[PDB]
Amino acid sequence: IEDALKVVLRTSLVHDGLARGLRESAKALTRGEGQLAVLVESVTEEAISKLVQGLATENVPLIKVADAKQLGEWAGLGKIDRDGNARKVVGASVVVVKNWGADTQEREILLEHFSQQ
RNA sequence: GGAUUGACAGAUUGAGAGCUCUUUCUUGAUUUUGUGGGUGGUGGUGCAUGGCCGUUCUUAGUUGGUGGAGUGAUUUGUCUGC
Ligand SMILES: [Mg+2]
Ligand SMILES: [Mg+2]
Ligand SMILES: [Mg+2]
Ligand SMILES: [Mg+2]
Ligand SMILES: [Mg+2]
Ligand SMILES: [Mg+2]
Repeated sequence: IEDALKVVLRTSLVHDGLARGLRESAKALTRGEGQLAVLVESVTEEAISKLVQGLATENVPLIKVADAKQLGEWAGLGKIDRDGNARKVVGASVVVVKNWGADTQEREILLEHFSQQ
């Protein structure tokens, strides 16, 4: 569901858990750091997503949310001073959650479900 | 899918300065380039100013209130003496 994703992104934004990008994401996945990964399939030439898959194959669970620009928007990359979006364009190709921070029950049931697949 | 940051080694440099280049690696929204604006300045103006000090002046000199004289600026009080 949509709720657990925003909850986990908030809990990793406040405690610096988001590997906002792909190089930091790749380094976190290579290390014992990246506990979750959200990436978009609407990526040109698709090789970055394939490389990410590989990173998660070796810290396993991944999420397949679309709308890269929207993904960055609700990923907290924006300063979002006003109520509405105050920046033209901002987005993230890959988001990696390292620090689980605060825990909510619905989100943990969701991550167990996505682990079960 | 990199605003950016930093650097081993060499050219360069006086430098063991990643100042600049060769290559590449690191770093994550603090930044970078433009506008407004702001700071910093033993920059200018002591002939824009404050404060302070110096000097006129180490002398004994100043001042206003009622009163008198002048239309008045001013004067007497602040003086002939000792
Ligand atoms: Mg100065
Ligand atoms: Mg100077
Ligand atoms: Mg003067
Ligand atoms: Mg005097
Ligand atoms: Mg009089
Ligand atoms: Mg007199």
